[PDB]
Amino acid sequence: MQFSKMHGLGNDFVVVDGVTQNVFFTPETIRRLANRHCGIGFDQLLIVEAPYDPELDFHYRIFNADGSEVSQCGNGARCFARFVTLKGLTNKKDISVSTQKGNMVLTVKDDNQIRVNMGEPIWEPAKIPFTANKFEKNYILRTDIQTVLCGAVSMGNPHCVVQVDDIQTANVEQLGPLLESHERFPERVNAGFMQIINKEHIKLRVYERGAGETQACGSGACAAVAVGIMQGLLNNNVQVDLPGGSLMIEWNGVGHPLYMTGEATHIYDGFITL
Ligand SMILES: *C[C@](N)(CCC[C@H](N)C(=O)O)C(=O)O
Repeated sequence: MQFSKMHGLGNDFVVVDGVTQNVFFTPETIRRLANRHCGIGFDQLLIVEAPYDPELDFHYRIFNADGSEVSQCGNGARCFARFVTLKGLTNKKDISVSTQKGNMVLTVKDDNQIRVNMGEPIWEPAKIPFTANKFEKNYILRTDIQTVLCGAVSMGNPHCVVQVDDIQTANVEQLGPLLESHERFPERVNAGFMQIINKEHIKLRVYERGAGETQACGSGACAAVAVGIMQGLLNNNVQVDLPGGSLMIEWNGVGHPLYMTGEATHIYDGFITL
């Protein structure tokens, strides 16, 4: 198996061309390869596949370090765009991709950043998925040590966004794991902790489903901003500062796609026998 190693703000990926290779594996193999000392080392593994809808350019699959397959990853989408460009799978400036859920568009900007059309955020609890009687802007999640309030939203993956007073002292280390597998999120959830600096600027930490606290989560940045906009606490264009760097999120509201712009970097190429 040929692969490439990439990162987006220090959220690191194995990216595989599954167009010119026949790529498949077990979750055990994913977990072995994710290990940083005895494997390759990654937060997620991404596959570029031929599209099912031949009008699109590619299909996009995402696997967490724990071996789980999921339907979204924003930092990965930016790396996907850089990968297919660098490796000559396409030279289009606007690249259309499917996932297990919805479609996206990856735009390779002249400054080399990638702007991703992530699709429209999803609010309906059953679709997140999230167990709730009714849609609300804030939901109560009881944990063993604290009851917290969150907004809940899907970007193709589930997010619970908790607002915090101070990002450095937020109890991500204990609350993250308790929220990630909270009973009300039947497919688990990415737990984001958001400090609002002003209506155009937040700081964010994300305890990811399947990966723990990474250096950056693009979909989590998207979700945090969507939630703050829904709650009337943020404006439509927001700088999000994650441990590994910043992203720009733009969302004009319900009915509109959400856009995420930031860096993506190729590191090295590899070969491994699975
Ligand atoms: C790649 C990622 N950090 C999201 C990866 C998937 C989540 N861990 C999930 O399980 O939904 C991003 O940048 O969005």
